[PDB]
Amino acid sequence: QDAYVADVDGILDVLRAQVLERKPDDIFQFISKSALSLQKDRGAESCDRINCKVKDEQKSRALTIIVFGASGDLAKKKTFPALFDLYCGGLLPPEVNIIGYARTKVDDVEKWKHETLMKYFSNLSERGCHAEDFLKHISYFCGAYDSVDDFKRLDAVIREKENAFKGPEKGGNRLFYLALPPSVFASVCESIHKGAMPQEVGGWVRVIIEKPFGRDTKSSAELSQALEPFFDESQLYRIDHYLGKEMVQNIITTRFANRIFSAVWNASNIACVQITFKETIGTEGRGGYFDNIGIIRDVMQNHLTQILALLAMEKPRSLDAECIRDEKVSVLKCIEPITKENCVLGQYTASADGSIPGYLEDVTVPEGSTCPTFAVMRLNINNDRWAGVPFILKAGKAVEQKYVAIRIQFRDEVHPYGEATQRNELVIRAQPSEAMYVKITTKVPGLSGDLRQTHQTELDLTDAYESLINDALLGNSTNFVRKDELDVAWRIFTPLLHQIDSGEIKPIPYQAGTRGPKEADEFIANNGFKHQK
Amino acid sequence: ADQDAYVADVDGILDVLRAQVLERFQFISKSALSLQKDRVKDEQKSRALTIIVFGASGDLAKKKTFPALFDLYCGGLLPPEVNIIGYARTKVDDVEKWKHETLMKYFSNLSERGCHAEDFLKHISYFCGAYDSVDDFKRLDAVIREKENAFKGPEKGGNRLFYLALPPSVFASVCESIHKGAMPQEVGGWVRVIIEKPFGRDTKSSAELSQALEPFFDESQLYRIDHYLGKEMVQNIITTRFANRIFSAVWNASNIACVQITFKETIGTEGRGGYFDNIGIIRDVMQNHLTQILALLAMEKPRSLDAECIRDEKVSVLKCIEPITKENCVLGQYTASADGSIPGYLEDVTVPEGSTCPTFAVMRLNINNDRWAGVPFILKAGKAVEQKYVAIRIQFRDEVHPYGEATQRNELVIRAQPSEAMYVKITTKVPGLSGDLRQTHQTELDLTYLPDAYESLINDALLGNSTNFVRKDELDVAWRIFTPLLHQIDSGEIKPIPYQAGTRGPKEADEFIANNGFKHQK
Ligand SMILES: O=P(O)(O)OC[C@H]1O[C@@H](O)[C@H](O)[C@@H](O)[C@@H]1O
Repeated sequence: QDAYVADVDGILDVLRAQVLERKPDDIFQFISKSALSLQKDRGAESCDRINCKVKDEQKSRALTIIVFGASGDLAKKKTFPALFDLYCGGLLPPEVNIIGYARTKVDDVEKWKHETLMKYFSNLSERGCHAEDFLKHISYFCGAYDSVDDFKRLDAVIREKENAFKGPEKGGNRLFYLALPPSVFASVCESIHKGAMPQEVGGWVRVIIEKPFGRDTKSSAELSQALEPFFDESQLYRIDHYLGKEMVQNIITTRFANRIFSAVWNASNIACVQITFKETIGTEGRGGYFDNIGIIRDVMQNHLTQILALLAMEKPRSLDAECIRDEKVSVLKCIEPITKENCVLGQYTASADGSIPGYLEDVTVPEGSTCPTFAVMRLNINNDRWAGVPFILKAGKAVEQKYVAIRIQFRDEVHPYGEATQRNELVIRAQPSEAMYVKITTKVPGLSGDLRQTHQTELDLTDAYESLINDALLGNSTNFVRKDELDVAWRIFTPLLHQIDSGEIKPIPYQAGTRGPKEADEFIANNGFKHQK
Repeated sequence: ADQDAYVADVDGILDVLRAQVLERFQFISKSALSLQKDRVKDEQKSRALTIIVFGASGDLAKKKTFPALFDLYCGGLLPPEVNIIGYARTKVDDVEKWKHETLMKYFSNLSERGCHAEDFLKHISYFCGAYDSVDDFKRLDAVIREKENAFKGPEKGGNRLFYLALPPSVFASVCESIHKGAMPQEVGGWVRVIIEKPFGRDTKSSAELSQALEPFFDESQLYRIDHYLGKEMVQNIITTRFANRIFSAVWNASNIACVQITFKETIGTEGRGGYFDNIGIIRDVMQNHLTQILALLAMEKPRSLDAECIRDEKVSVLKCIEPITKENCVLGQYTASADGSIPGYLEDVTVPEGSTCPTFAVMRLNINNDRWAGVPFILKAGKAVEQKYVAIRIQFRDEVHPYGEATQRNELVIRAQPSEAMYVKITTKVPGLSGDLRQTHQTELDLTYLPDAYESLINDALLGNSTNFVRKDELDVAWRIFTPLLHQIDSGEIKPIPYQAGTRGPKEADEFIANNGFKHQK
């Protein structure tokens, strides 16, 4: 009896959240349709069948997935659970070999997999009863990241499994995951180049790189130069959290598969472009790690710029991965480096109710830090398509809501309807929930009147990490940052980053839970952005 | 009044019960138990208002005109002292009974509106006269002037709205009779005349009739009604097209590849083939309604939101059309359905033997102006087809690069009946696996969110806007598009293709549509 009340109460709060994000102006009809979407979301789940949707090419050669730092935090929370989810869906070959590689000694190996790895398997994956069947593919290798001799032994271990493959293709494909700090990558790749390359008889090698790719142009070019003598770009897969989201991948399709959007994607129709990233959480007591990164290096240099490239890129000659990336780097060469006056920075303080402590109230943050936890800036693309178009990138910690979306405003509708209408908007939201809607003006369906009584109406339309790993198995480099793409990305931000490190610009304080500095919203308004709400 | 208050309710209840019972009693018992559980601007009140419905004894007035007037009062859109006068040819010595047994019978939703029905009929009076007697219109004017002077308001006089629910052969006499006997008082008041039935059958026939009414009423007083010009989605065409930059920038020949305006009905002529045989499907709906839609689609941006500014642009684009010719038209005539439920058109006894009247017609129009040059506009209408469907389908040119056969052409659909809908068909990638991104699917982008069209038309007439009313110049330019073709049809140069009822029509129709820039992918 006591258990009944919790479920009905837990459901309505989810129902309340949905009717507040979609904002349907016919209140009654939406809740009925939205409610039926989540009824099948929790129920109707069984553990009877595992349909492997793998291509005939994937089962031809043995596959080996090596996760370096398997005892680490990133491997246990995200890397291994995603491999489990991929396996649950039947996306791994039946004879996949997974090897955990770490420095740490582990006795009672099976206890560790069940007590450490299985512990972080998610409740949403808990409807999997074949977890024991999945762990059968996992083995543990204790070695150092600097020993070519250990890699020769690892190679003997992988070769044992590779030669035991019951398929036509010989050799074996090897996907290496570096769930490690960036200071180790050059050492592991040198060691992998000398000790654990794929067999000469057949098999490719691919390396996934996770942690930040430097902190400036020089740091990244030094790091990219360390790996060039070992791996080309068809082998290096620089991963990104957002590129795997379906709505971000769909931007290429919504823009270029449709003439309606194609014809207005220029300066002659587009008036203001905004790419916003909002989080409710602060630094959560680990502000010391963030003090050396800043909000710009964290999410604006890599993720938001990755988004901005997909919006402004020219038409690729084809849908091939590197053809798409070429246009991605080419538009990133049409940008001007961000300047000091085109940037407004912020740093969050304690909340009004005191629930969220300030950034400087953290003991791990150095005293007198000018590290930004908020930044809004305008970029300029100098080409025939985007000349004069404002591109606003915004990122902020401990703000009024967690919200990640694109909001494009089209050119002001030149007076056939006057003030009765406003600017058209195209919205692409990826977080908290996927949604893509267009805001246009229609007449109010009550009476004809003067036809000046109109209303703004929206035209709605409804895991990332694991899909990206699969693209790596599938060899889809479309959603991975390229070397030239990374260096030209860095050249946009480094002059400003150097000015930030020398103290030329300092963040404006703002209480947690607000939108941020008052000057930021003014700066956005001063750069072609207007709203009527 | 301890007896009249009981009797008035008892009379109001039973008169509602009679209207509803159409089938072969026990229903009156069920309805009583259902009814047992059932528990304006200052300018509008400045002058008296008088609504005259000519031809009240006709089918159109009793079924459609007066029931719609009831809805205007239910919505609270009529002034509290409005005076409605029913004018008809036949004398009926059933003064109060006729209002309850004939007019109320066709009122809708009598299970909630039967308590304001008695207050509505109190505004209705009946005048029996001839449509040709200046003396009678003098007597009618003397009845109206008494109520006008009995108005408790600052402004004197009164406004008079005349409705001609009559065949067109009676219009010239009634407008002449109004001009000599029942014009508004010299102290104040406007006059407006609503005209419904077809305005001739060609350019000349329409021209003779338009010349007949000019010596009696100008264009600010003549409100030529059109059923669809008041439709919510058709009225919305002007807003969605110009209030939004997204649509404005693609509304030309550079982005648009084919436009289709389709009107589909499942019923045949329903044993009334004799009346339709002399009209044809082109004059019935294609010359007036579909072209009224077509005018709103191809009009340029009006200089303002003023009514005549919009109608000027409505006329200006209809003058850029070339008259439809014989090779750009496929006609059809329906035969008995495959299920036998719908008898053939020639199976009607009221239809002449060997008749070539079209029950189906698709034709292409060419608009020669900068915005639409080369854009095919297909107008299609058909009786006794696979479904009742009335919509606009604009197909844009798909840029193949860089998606090729993985994408198709974007579509804009605006449906007004049977159900309101405005959606865009685009291709997005399938939200499954990333794969090659060539795995896409065509997804439609639907629009999310008193009512009836006829009622709104009357109000716009009461408000005096005239945006949604056919203009004199607009009518002449509309006919000159269709008249050369109708003459070739009336001379037998083109003959309809037989097709069984329930199908899409003749197979040659779909070929003609396919041969003019329109593609399907299913
Ligand atoms: O005018 P019709 O074709 O007889 O049908 C009723 C129509 O009347 C209109 O005025 C209504 O808005 C529509 O709901 C409907 O399409």
